[PDB]
Amino acid sequence: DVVRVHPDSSLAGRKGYSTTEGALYSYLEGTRFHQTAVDMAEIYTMWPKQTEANEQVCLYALGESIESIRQKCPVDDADASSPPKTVPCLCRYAMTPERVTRLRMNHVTSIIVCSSFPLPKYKIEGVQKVKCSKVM
Amino acid sequence: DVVRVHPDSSLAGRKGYSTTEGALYSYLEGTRFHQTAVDMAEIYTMWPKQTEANEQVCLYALGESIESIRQKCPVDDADASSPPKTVPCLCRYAMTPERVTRLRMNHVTSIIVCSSFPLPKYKIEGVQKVKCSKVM
Amino acid sequence: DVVRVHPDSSLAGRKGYSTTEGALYSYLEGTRFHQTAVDMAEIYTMWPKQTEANEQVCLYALGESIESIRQKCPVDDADASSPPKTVPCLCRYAMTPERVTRLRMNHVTSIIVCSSFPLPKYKIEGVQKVKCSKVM
Amino acid sequence: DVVRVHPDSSLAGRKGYSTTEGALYSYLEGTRFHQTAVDMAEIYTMWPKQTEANEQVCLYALGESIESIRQKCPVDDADASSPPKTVPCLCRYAMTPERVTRLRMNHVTSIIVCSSFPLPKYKIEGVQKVKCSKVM
Amino acid sequence: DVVRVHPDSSLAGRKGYSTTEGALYSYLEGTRFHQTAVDMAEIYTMWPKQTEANEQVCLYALGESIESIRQKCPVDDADASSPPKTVPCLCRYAMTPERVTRLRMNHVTSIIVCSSFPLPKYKIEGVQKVKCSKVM
Amino acid sequence: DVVRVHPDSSLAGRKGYSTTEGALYSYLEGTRFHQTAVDMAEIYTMWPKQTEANEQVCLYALGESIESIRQKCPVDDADASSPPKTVPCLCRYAMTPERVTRLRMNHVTSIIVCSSFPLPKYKIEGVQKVKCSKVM
Ligand SMILES: [Zn+2]
Ligand SMILES: [Zn+2]
Ligand SMILES: [Zn+2]
Ligand SMILES: [Zn+2]
Ligand SMILES: [Zn+2]
Ligand SMILES: [Zn+2]
Repeated sequence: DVVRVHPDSSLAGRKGYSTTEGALYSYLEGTRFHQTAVDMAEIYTMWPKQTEANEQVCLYALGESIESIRQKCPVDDADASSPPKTVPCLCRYAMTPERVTRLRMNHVTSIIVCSSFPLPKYKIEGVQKVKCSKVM
Repeated sequence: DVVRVHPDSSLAGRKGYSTTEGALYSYLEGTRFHQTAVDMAEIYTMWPKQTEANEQVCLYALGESIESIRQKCPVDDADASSPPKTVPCLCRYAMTPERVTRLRMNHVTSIIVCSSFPLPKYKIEGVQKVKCSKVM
Repeated sequence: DVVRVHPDSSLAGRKGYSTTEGALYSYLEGTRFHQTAVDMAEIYTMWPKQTEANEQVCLYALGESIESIRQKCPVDDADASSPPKTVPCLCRYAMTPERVTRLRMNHVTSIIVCSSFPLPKYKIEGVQKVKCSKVM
Repeated sequence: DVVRVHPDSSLAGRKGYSTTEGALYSYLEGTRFHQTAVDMAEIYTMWPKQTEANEQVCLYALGESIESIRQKCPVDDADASSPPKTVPCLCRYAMTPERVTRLRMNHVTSIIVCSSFPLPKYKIEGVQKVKCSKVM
Repeated sequence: DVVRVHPDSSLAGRKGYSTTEGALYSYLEGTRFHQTAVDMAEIYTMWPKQTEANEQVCLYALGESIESIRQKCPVDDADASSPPKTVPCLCRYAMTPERVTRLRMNHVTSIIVCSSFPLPKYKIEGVQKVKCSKVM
Repeated sequence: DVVRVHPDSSLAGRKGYSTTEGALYSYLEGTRFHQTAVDMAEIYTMWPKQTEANEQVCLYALGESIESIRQKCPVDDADASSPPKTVPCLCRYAMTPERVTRLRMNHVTSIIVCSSFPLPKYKIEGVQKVKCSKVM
């Protein structure tokens, strides 16, 4: 089965990845983003509600270690992680595991997050919220 | 999709930008004005009503930092920012993100703002209000 | 009788092993994984409930000696070991005796375990829990 | 193929260069002006319309670095550069790559530009516009 | 069979190489450029689309190690490499394996690339895009 | 019966060996490559599928002992070995027993393997995959 990827994904036009069809959730096995993917997946289990889970994902993109993310979880409950969305949205600010990997490699001090990535209504340092131009 | 720009815009006659048709709202991705654009967009969220939002935008054009603009917001609520108007009007005083970028680069101590950019009825230092010659 | 093996098993396409049919439980006689298999089988007897038995199996995969595993058993009761599942699931993280053998040979410091391998709800060092893509 | 050069060019009467015939566009390979040529070519791509491209070329002749010229471009689009005109006109003020090289070497604070080099209708510091005595 | 080479190639006028006829693809066995050739070929497999493959080739010419190029590939898929074009074009900026070898030997900090070598529309450090004077 | 050998084989033009006709499979009795041949044959029995058998052959060419190759086999089943192909292909990278013998004598740290020698789609250390110029 082919894994659906973002149109701007570097996996586009590759064997096992497609832009117009495929699986919408994946750990991206066989790529480097795989690691980031599973880390993001673990985050989405540590915080069941999407808002503060996305806040922790944004902090992860800003270079914060995943170990501190595990530390910040209120409980020690550990459940199996579901694969993160490979295409959360279709704009250039989609918080895919690939984009998070790229931001962590670039060590960016600020990121731009679209509205398809719901965040806490209060300010987050290094995160700028913009409208999602086009959604999934 | 092409992004509609001002007739006096430096993006006129370029790939992805047009004067007679295109998107009327954009963060101007791929340009420098992009940064100014998103900043202006954030301002338009900090002040929901257009009058004092435009006052803050005018102060932004006069060189005041965006950090102080965030400080001046009465609340800490942060919602996703909608793209600013690329063509608020068709005169030479259109408060486009490009014009704001140019004014900030020139470090102007006074600006001229047309009537298509609604402002508070009281005086604003460094801002002169004139009639908009032609509107959108 | 043919022994059913994982699709990613190195025993696939060999005499006595098959992917689409065969025995679902085996000590894998005639292979090296045999040893690991019987060790895993012994673990599954030392801990009757699958959760902490799988925890001990995960620790076994992380390089911990089987002698310490025997030491950690609360009782000295020793009953005959049933053959471990050759195909616990169909994803790439199936905790087959072959996969455990490969992980022990590679001396990995961290493993990824799918949801078809039930584990304790608390954190286990060196183990990352992910959803099983496809099950048996 | 011979490259057509200006009658006042120092490449006149040389192998591969001619005054009465030859290629009207060239990067001037094998000369020093080559570098200036390609820089001018890049300018002509950064600004698609000839007017502000010629303004940037005039600023380049006045000693301004090409890096700042790249900075001043509104977009980051980079397309292949076409060779600049070796003979834009036949007067002594022809803005050939050779003339630009000579002006940059002399570090002139003011230049005279003929009417065959279309410029913005507003004043440019250090540039004096005169009629082109004879054109191509 | 003779291998067609660039008119400016140092292999011109040699046994097994010709300018007017021959094979248009080769690993250049028997030469030093052979190594560069196969490296370039591997690059063209790592990035299936010609644009970012040519970007990686340009970075290779700028002295970046091939090991880092392998690292930068999003996937670990490795398919057989097709021989690179010995004559991608007929101008002096043809990105032949010989030219890449010469540039790597000279340790150049900047290269000039013609339009027959398609590159990403954004800026690449140390690469200047010019029109290809004559094509294949 | 004559044994068909590679055109670049040192057995070419010898009694019992020919380039245009002969047996396509042989243990190469009477030569030194004989030993390598039978070793390769044994490898082709240890791994029934050609892909990982060729991977093990490539590792054998890189100097790894045949005893470790026997150790790496998942099973202890030992069936009679069929003679390896004396001419797997007609290019210079043909993985003949003679070429493997030469590479082992030279103790090469890297080899180039054509596409007629199918290998695993993942990277193999010391092996570079290129297109086979001409096949059998
Ligand atoms: Zn979005
Ligand atoms: Zn107006
Ligand atoms: Zn599973
Ligand atoms: Zn003139
Ligand atoms: Zn060219
Ligand atoms: Zn071959």
